[PDB]
Amino acid sequence: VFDDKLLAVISGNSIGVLATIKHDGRPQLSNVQYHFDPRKLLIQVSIAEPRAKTRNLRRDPRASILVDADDGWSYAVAEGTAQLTPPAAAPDDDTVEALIALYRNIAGEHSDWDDYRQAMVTDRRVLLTLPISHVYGLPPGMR
Amino acid sequence: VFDDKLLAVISGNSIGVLATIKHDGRPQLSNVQYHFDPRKLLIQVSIAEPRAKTRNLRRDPRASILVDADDGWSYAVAEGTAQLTPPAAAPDDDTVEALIALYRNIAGEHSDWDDYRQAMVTDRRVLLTLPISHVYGLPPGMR
Ligand SMILES: Cc1ncc(COP(=O)(O)O)c(C=O)c1O
Repeated sequence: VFDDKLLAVISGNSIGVLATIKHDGRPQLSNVQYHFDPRKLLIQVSIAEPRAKTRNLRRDPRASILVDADDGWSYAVAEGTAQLTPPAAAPDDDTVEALIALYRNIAGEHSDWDDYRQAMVTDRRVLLTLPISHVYGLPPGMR
Repeated sequence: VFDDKLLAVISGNSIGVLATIKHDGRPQLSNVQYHFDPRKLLIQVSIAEPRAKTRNLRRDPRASILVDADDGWSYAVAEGTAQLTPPAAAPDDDTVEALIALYRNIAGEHSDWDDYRQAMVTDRRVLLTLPISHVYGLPPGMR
């Protein structure tokens, strides 16, 4: 079905344009690295608490991510309500463990997990989980 | 004062992600072709007259466009208040004339202007002009 075409676009990439909503209601656009989980139809991204986009999501969790197909013109957009973990506070907390799982999914096995753990805490990292509630766009064959 | 490095990114591309505001407050995203006037500092795109949730653009013209650089992660986002022409309604009205100029600036001389004119009318095409008010993003470096 049509949605399968859109999900295939999301599954075939690891970068997308995240749209969050500013205090004044205007959209803010950022490019982000992500991992798509086909099991639960989720898009997971690592963000830092001090960033404007993160502050936007804290006030209004509604988010959208546009992903390009392999032709660089056709695309799919995932719409949903973001679920954020609290920022990493201690090297061994649940947020850090969740970020370790993400790193493995996106980059592979880190060389020094202790260094990674420390960095997540230092940068107040947060795991953004975006369950896809709706998808739209113009997938290959439609452009 | 905008970052010349970011303006250069916009000048070196012809497509980007357009973001407008839907009735429920969520952004509507799409991949579009654009023309950038580096002196007047404005970006122009052609869109079909918005309908349904997207029609809100008619009462809240705030818009942004993200443009990808040619390196790993760099990008520029142009933000402004869009100005829209009425939708094309006649093959020779002022709107179609404006869209012909846009096509020339973006792609050049068209092979069959008569085909182009009817296409604009059939798609109720609107020329969206975005005077750049703010530019943000991650500028690329030496490469
Ligand atoms: C608000 C904001 N802060 C920071 C960044 C840089 O990314 P990171 O925090 O993962 O280093 C971005 C990238 O798009 C951003 O939009």
